[PDB]
Amino acid sequence: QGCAFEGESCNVQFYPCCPGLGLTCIPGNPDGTCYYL
Repeated sequence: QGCAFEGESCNVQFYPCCPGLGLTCIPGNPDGTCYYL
């Protein structure tokens, strides 16, 4: 797996979130959480 799904943590340094569906990393500096917008 490359990108993270909703509910887990995502690192904007090596492991980003899965785009296309509408997910974002919060805070994402450097670690974040994948949530739906």
